[PDB]
Amino acid sequence: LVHVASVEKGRSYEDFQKVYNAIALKLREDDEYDNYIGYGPVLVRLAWHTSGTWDKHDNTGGSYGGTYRFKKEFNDPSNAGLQNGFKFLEPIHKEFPWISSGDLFSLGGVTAVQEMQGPKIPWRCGRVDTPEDTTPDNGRLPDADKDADYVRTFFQRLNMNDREVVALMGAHALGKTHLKRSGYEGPWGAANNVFTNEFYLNLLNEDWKLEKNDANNEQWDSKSGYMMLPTDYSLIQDPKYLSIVKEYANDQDKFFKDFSKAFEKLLENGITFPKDAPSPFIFKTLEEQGL
Ligand code: HEM
Repeated sequence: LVHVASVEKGRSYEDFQKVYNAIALKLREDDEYDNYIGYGPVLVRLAWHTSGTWDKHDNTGGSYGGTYRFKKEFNDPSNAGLQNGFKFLEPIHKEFPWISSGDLFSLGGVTAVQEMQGPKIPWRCGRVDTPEDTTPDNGRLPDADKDADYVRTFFQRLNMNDREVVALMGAHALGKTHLKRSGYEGPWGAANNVFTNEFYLNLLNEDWKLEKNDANNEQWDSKSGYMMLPTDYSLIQDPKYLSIVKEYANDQDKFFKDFSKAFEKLLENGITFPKDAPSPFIFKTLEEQGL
């Protein structure tokens, strides 16, 4: 099945910058969430999980149809906690009812990365809502208790190579694991609502111990109070991933550029853009607008 991007009727860059701005202003205002972490991290994770159901073999799942709005997908155990990002976006969708669901979930992620001082992420419109029977089954999102071979094979289904995988994993600088939500507990670092290359620095420089948490699962812990999942730690156990981790720990601009490309790609798998579609949009931050 081919999914052709279709621009919301009559809309252009200024319309989508208004949606960006409303997301960004609510991110600033609603600052108490998650012990003052704020909604940035969970909006990034929402964009990823709504895109990461894609299967390159038959073009099922992906960001195009906005299927998270249907109960089979919002109740996926893998999506526990993402309802907080959906509730955040509800008043945004009410103000701007013309935007598609897939366009709003993906734009939330772009807006969060940029407002937290991350790279610019070019973004294209045109996702179209598809019906309930197009919702992908549970079980397409990854397990955290696995090794590097698992991670590498997993991401081939999303058409991601080693560099793209290691870059995308740098989003684990953000937010935290929550025991009741998945079975892991703790932040990955100190700057968890500012977008930086801290994930790579901590992997290489902290003194990690393999411990069991209070849900009886193994995770890596440091005396600073940080953690890594087994799949995070696999990036320094595998020698191919390790080289790339060292590259990003030593070059913040390279990490920003490679993250931007991989994250746009993730958000666009499965979508066919007509030859005469608009060029990708680059939104201005609130700070850049003086707002
Ligand atoms: C092998 C792949 C991955 C695995 C197994 C994995 C697993 C996890 C787990 C278990 C959590 C904690 C959920 C919770 O308890 O709240 C989490 C959080 C998060 N993940 Fe991933 N993840 C992976 C890839 C990614 C990618 C590719 C991105 C985005 C580019 C991403 C972004 C996030 C963010 C931003 C959080 C924090 C959410 C919050 O604070 O509410 N993850 N991940």
